[PDB]
Amino acid sequence: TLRAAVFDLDGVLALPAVFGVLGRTEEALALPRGLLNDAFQKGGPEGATTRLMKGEITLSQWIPLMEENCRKCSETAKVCLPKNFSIKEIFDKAISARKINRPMLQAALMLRKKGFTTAILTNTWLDDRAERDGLAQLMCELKMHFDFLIESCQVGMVKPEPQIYKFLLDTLKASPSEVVFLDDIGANLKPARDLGMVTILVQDTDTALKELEKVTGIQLLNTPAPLPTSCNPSDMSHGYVTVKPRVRLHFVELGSGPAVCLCHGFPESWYSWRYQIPALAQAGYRVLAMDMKGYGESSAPPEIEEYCMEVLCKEMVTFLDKLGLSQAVFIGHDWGGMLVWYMALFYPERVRAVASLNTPFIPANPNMSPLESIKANPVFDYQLYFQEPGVAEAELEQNLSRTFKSLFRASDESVLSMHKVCEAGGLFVNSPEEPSLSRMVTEEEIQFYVQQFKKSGFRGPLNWYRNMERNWKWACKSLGRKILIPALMVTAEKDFVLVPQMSQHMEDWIPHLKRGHIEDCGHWTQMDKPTEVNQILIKWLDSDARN
Amino acid sequence: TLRAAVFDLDGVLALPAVFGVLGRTEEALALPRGLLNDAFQKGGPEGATTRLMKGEITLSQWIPLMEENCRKCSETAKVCLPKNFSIKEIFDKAISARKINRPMLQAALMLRKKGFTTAILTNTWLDDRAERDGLAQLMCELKMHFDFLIESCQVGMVKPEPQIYKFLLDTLKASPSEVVFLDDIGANLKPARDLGMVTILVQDTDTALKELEKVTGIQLLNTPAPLPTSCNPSDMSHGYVTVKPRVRLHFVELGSGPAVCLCHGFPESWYSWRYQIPALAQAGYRVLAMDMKGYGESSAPPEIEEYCMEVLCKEMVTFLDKLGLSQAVFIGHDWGGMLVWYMALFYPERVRAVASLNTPFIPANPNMSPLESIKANPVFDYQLYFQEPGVAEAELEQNLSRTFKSLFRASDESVLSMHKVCEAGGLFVNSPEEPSLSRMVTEEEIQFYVQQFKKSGFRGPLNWYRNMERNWKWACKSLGRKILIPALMVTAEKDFVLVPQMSQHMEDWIPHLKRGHIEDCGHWTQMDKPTEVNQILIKWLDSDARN
Ligand SMILES: O=C(O)CCCNC(=O)NC1CCCCC1
Ligand SMILES: O=C(O)CCCNC(=O)NC1CCCCC1
Ligand SMILES: [Mg+2]
Ligand SMILES: [Mg+2]
Repeated sequence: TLRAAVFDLDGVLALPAVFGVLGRTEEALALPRGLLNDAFQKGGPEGATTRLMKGEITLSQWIPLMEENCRKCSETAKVCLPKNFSIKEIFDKAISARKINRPMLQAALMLRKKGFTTAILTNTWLDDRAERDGLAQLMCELKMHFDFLIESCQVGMVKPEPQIYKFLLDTLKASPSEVVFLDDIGANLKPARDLGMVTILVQDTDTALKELEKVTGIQLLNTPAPLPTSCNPSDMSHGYVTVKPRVRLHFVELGSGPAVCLCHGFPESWYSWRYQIPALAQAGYRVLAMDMKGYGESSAPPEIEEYCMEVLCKEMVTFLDKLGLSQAVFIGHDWGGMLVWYMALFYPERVRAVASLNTPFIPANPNMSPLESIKANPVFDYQLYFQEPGVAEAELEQNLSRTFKSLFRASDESVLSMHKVCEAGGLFVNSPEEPSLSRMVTEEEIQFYVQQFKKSGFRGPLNWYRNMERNWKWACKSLGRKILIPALMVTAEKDFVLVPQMSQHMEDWIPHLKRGHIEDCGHWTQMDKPTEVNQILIKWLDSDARN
Repeated sequence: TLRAAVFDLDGVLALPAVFGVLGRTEEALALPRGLLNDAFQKGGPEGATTRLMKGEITLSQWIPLMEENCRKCSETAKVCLPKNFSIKEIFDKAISARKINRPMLQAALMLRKKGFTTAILTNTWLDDRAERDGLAQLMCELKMHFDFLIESCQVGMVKPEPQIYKFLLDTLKASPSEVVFLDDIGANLKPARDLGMVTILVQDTDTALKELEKVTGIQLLNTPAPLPTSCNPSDMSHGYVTVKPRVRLHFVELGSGPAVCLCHGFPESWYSWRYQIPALAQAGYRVLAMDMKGYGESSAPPEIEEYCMEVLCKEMVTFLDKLGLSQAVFIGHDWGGMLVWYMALFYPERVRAVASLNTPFIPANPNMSPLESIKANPVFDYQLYFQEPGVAEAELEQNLSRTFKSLFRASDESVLSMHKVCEAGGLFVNSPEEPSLSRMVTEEEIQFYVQQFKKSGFRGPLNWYRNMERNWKWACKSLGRKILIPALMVTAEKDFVLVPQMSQHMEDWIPHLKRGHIEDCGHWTQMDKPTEVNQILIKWLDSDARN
């Protein structure tokens, strides 16, 4: 029966309720009970606060008016107000103190994930305070999680006025019968209840969620920790920068703050950071998730040398140049990780900080040739299979869906053996024709990769493996250097190709290297342990890259 | 004969020369003359500094080595070094003290503008200091103005080694004969002189430029103040955000720092800010130059209501939402200016600061209808001509080149009479079929507008004028508000349509409104007085929008 849930902001999606700062201030100030509240509702429908809530005047215009009210209220009450009594001071602190009620938001998200039309109905104001950004960021984060956001000051109506509930119903495209409305102010529930829609008087969150869980018949409480926010491609800002006549790089951008450049591995895409893009943006950074040369909407020239590390890094430098960025924090995974270590070794000036997931920084061996070194590692056999131009391309391109379903698997869902590849004569030789769906990815996400790779195939992507000799000679130019800028290395316990122990010596080249380690995490780190990754990166960014 | 000019960095394009900080430190510290310098060149080709300059070790690795050298040099000299002697301290201050020698850069720019192949040849290091960003930003600004940047630490070679000069010649694709090289270190000039290329020992800039002017036969000194940097479309990062199913907004982005959203007028484009995009980016901001709905690469739906101010503003809010931006400074011109005032009146929370060029904020008249108000102003007659769907479209689209050449004109190049439009039955009725080229724009720039408008024509752009009634009713909702966030209003003396006096009352709605006024400046403000505009905006941004 129910199809939509509407949540109030103050006291429901955000706490502590700003409206509740009036009472707390009275006790603290030994003022008569309810004094500040009376001054707040002085005049009712025709009072300053209602005009404020309807958008007739701004918050800064309202402040002086609320002040006179407090005086007039203390006058009939025969009481004085402290000398440093400041309404601006009072609300500034209350507003900034108000945080998102995560469990309430989580419940909204769940209901929405299960087909519910969600909305926010709140009496609010046009905030033009010097500190408005705080409220802006909070609304910015909530907004994306709901189908609709109905703000009183925006629609000229305010609860309890029944007209706004009709507006709600019309916006929702649902009859009262199929709508549950949560509010902490009983008065606001009556109008909704009269229309016949379900209502929940929200005092304490748990109780409120128990009623909500009961009435909707969906688990909302004591539910498992959910996956972080994953962005939708069509809702992202897409950027394109031509770094060379035939080479254009594509990236998705979100957030403000220090620039953080994400560099995916093989055979992935910017979408491989879908879980950290919103998280890092949310943490105060300007995220630039790349489509590395050879992938997605980025150019994919056929020439092998177009993908040697030196060229790839120059291009990323040019990328910063064209965007007018003197630096960016570089965070890479797999092949992208190799690239950031080198960005730091050859262009320290442009790297604010560097971080790699799984991919350890290993210096070139002045003596042993790349081919030799690689043959000395059974698990790296597959890299030899990628050498001959065209072969690997045919196998990986034959059935894209199969390709990504076979590759993108958790540590214990494996179906491939990177060690017996050349021997087997292929990468999927003894792999299912129709692999099951990895717990890490949905059928939709798999198809996103599928469509991205239909554009350029695996030639460009595979070419990254075809410059061993060139990359070796280039890297040798840096054997005398050291990475002295902030650096983070995150190892993945169950990554059987890029094993943790491979990074054990890194300290010799990065003295102040900081670390991170994720257990029971395979090679596809971002997808596997998104929550751990975000927490590790954000912690690191806030302490070493933000300064 | 000459075809290329190569400039050294330290002492030529940047001053004061960092290399010259060694001597100044010796005097200040009463140390033996040349002591610090000796420690700097200790070992010659095999010394620490040469390895540093060749990219073998990083600057931070070099510091400790330079320290030991200073000790060893003071030992043979039988002298001690102050207790708080710090090489890091010394170079940090020197490096950050080093600024771009504007007159030298200006000369390079001129030569390049006249067909010269320009380049930078400098012995430098991989800077991994905690303060590297300073040098990064300086190189970031210089880089774009030259065809090539040859850094010693990047090519493993260093002056005076003749091999690097051959590398230079090869990179330049020019024989010695047609190359002039400027350096402040005589030793570095000999190798070049031996190959036969012209050389200039640069002590003082003026003298150096006199020699350069003489040898190239081009005015480089005492030359007029040049136009600020104007960006090239193909070198910009292009962003696209879908704000609604059928509406995608395009923008050009440059720089880092607070977000600054530029909103052009009618009938323009993001390219109308070509002169301020680099300037504002350079001043420490992240510039987002929009293609306003209905223009360039932004969507242009046919429906008239798709362009009423309320919808246009909601879309810009969504634009910020999708980009993960809680706020942006909004700077608009002409119709874009009208839009920012309203962004500030209805979404103060999202506007960090607001600024308008030419377009004054005028509140709706509760009594007089829009049509009536507009008819009461002879100069606004043209707005009536734009009402009938299709008419204005035909005239403006008939000959695009003519359209923009006729419109984009300085205060004293006018050929149109906005006042007798309806009477004349057209906008170009008594205008040249082949207007001359305005001093404000080149034939190329005119063609850029031409190609942009070939995509959607003037329907969408003209639709901005077709929502008077709707915009009026919407604006009436704000008659009780005031703009209390930082606001800037820049009037243009010779703008005969958006006249300065039209903004005289603005203070009544924006008490703390700051102002700016550009003399002998027409309607096309950005194009007309780019230098004045940049200076006025940057000054305002740094004091009111940066905080
Ligand atoms: O998940 C899998 O089974 C294989 C993934 C393929 N990854 C790489 O080839 N990484 C290289 C990055 C650069 C250093 C060498 C390994
Ligand atoms: O340069 C010229 O001759 C005409 C330029 C056309 N500009 C406008 O129509 N501006 C409107 C902005 C919104 C307020 C009314 C004027
Ligand atoms: Mg409430
Ligand atoms: Mg020099």
